[PDB]
Amino acid sequence: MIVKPMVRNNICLNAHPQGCKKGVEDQIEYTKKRITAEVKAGAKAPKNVLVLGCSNGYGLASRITAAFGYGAATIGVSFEKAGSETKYGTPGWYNNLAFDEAAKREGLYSVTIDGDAFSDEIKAQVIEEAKKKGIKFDLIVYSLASPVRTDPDTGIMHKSVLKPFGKTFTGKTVDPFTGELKEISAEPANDEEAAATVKVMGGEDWERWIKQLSKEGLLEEGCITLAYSYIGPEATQALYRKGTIGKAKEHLEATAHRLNKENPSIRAFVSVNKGLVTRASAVIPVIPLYLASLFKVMKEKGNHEGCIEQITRLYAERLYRKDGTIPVDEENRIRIDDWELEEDVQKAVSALMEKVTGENAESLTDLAGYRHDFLASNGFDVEGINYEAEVERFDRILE
Ligand SMILES: NC(=O)c1ccc[n+]([C@@H]2O[C@H](COP(=O)([O-])OP(=O)(O)OC[C@H]3O[C@@H](n4cnc5c(N)ncnc54)[C@H](O)[C@@H]3O)[C@@H](O)[C@H]2O)c1
Repeated sequence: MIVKPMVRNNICLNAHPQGCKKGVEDQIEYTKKRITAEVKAGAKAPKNVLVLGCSNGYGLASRITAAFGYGAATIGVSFEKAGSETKYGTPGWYNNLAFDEAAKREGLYSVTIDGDAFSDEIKAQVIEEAKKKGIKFDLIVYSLASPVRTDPDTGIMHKSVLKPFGKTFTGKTVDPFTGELKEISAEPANDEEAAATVKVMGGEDWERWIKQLSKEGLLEEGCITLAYSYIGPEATQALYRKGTIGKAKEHLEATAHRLNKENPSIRAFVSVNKGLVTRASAVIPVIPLYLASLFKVMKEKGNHEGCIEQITRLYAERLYRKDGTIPVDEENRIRIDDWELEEDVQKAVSALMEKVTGENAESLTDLAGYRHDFLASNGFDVEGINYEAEVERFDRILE
C-alpha cells in the first residue's frame, strides 16, 4: 500500500512507519555529533531519567539526547494507539519502537510504559519498574501536551481551550499547503473553561508525579525535574500571557516553586522553549503565520533550531554544564527561547507579517519549511525515504 499524507481539516490522520523510524535515527545522529566529549565531560551526566511524554516533539528529543548523548538509562511514558497489520498507529507508536531498537543495539536500558500518564495505574507501572531495576531517578522530564485529562481523584474528564479573556482575539491564519491567507478568531472563555484548562495544561499532575516518586524513595540527591512551557511573541500575548493558555502556564511555574519549597533535595524548573509546529497550531490565530514568518527569518539568520537542536543545547548549556550551575532568568525559569525572542529577530518577523497577503504567502514566508515540520511529525516528507514504495504491515518497523 502506498502510504501518503491524508491531511483533513489541517490535521494528519495516517503515519509513515519507516519515515518515523528515519526521523528518530536522524535525531540520533545529530545528538552524537553535537554532544561530544569536549561537552559531555567536566560536568555531570544523567544516569537514570524518566521522560513523561516520550513519544514525540520535545519529549522525544529529551529522551534521545539523554540516551545517545549522555549514555543514560531511560524510562518513557506516552499514550499511543498501536498498529495492526492493516491499521496505521499514531506516529508516536512508531517513534517508540524506533527508540527501543536503536537503544538495544547500543546496549542501553530502555522501557516505554504505554498508557495514560494522568492515571494512577501508570504511575504504579513505573514505580514498580524503577524498583525492579533498582537505581532511582536523577532527571524527570514532564513533557505532556494533551487536550484532555481524566482526574484521578474526582473522575471528571476535563477538556481544554485555547481562548482569551474579556475580548475576542482575532487575526490572520495561513493554511500551509494551499497558502490561503484567512481570518480565524478565538472567542472569550468563560469560567468553566478557564479552570478546566488549568486542570489539564497546568502543573497539577506534574506535582503528583514528583510527590509519589519521592515517598517511594525513587529520586537521587539534587534531582533535576523540568516541565516545558512557551511564552511567545508580543502578538499572541492575548492567548499566552493574559489568555486561557496563559493562566494554565502561570499555574505550571507556580508549581515549580511549590516543589522546591516542599522538598529542598530536588531542583524543579519550567523550561521555556522555542515555538514549533504542533497539532494545536492550525486552529489557533496568528500562530501559523507567525511560525511561517519566523522560520524564514531564523533560517536567514542561522539560528533556527528544531526539536533535537533545541534540547541538545538545553542539556549541554543549561543542565549538565562544566560550571555546574543552571542559568535561569528573573522568575527562575530555564530560557531556551532566548534566540527566538531576541529583538532583531522579533522586529524582523513583525515586519514580515504586516506585508504578507493573499498571494505572496508562499513567496515571502517559509510555508515549505512549515509543511516539512508538520509532515515530518507523522513520518512524511523525510529525506532519504522513497514514498512511492509499498508498505508491508503497520505493526512493525524494519531495517
Ligand atoms: N510547540 C509549542 O508551542 C511549545 C513550545 C515550547 C514548549 N511546549 C510545551 O512542551 C510540552 C510538550 O510538547 P511536545 O512538543 O512534546 O508536544 P507533542 O504533541 O509533540 O507530544 C506530547 C507528548 O504527550 C504524549 N501523550 C499525549 N497525552 C498523553 C497522556 N494523556 N498520557 C501519556 N502520554 C500522552 C504524547 O505521546 C507525546 O509524547 C507541552 O506541555 C507544551 O506546552 C510547547
